Amino acid sequence: PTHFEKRFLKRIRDLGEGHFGKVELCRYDPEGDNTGEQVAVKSLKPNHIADLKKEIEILRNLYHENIVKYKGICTENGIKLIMEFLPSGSLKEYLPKNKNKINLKQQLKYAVQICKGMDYLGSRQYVHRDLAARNVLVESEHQVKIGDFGLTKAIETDKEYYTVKDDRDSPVFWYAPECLMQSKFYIASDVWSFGVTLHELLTYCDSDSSPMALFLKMIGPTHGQMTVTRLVNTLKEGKRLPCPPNCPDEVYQLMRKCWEFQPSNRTSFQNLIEGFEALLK
Ligand SMILES: Cn1cc(Nc2nccc(N3C[C@H]4CC[C@@H](C3)N4C(=O)[C@@H]3CC3(F)F)n2)cn1
Repeated sequence: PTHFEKRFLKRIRDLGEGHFGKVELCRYDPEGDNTGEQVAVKSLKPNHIADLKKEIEILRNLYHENIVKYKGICTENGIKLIMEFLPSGSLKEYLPKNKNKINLKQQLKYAVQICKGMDYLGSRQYVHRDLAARNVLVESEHQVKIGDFGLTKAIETDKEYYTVKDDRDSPVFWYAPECLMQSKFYIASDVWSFGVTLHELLTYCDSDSSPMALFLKMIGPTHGQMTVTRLVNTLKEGKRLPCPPNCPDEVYQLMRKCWEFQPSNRTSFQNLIEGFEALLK
């Protein structure tokens, strides 16, 4: 029922890569009549296996309207994560093709959807650690879902954060100062990355208005080594990504709330929900 044979997992096209993971469009066709359903299959990049095995345990224990649905596993030593395929892709591929279709009312509805999904993650005691628009999938012009949990970690009961040990290649331009300074990840660290994802959403994911592109015009040339140190100084000086063009005061003021230096001063995901919903008539 929840098992998927590798032989029936017919490879169609690549969907996204990482550094220890890759995602493909496959059709699970055990009848062989080409009538099976299209699925997304996450597997290891040619270890690292227990990392994906821990991701399976997380997505299996997740059931929400705004979280990509778990379908099952394909075992080989190796293992694959089988989920629902969302043909529109992520916001990164969707938004630049729909600048005319997606208005402020719609982006606000995506914000609510990203927040409800994130809040449900917070309730299950997890920290996402990779909240970016590239990981927010479009189900329709009305529905979005969180599509990757590759750096998601469980917060120890009664503890407020998770401390990352290794952290080989994390999205530093989406990171709060606690993460950059102490390798500590709170639910409030996820809030900050939402603010950044929101900025991307408001800029229709315009490539040259991305957090990386903009922060490197405030920091300048740096390379891997110094990137984080200069990033911390910028944020220490109160500097933040500016209000996107056409963004109203009310929305940017909710975005600024995610970006309070101290984890304890930042807004919650439930407050963002109520906050955005109040702007939707
Ligand atoms: C371009 N495109 C994608 C679809 N559909 C679709 N349905 C479900 C998941 C999914 N994901 C791709 C991306 C976004 C989230 C995660 C799964 N992917 C990754 O890149 C992970 C990091 C890693 F490669 F493992 N993509 C359609 N066009």
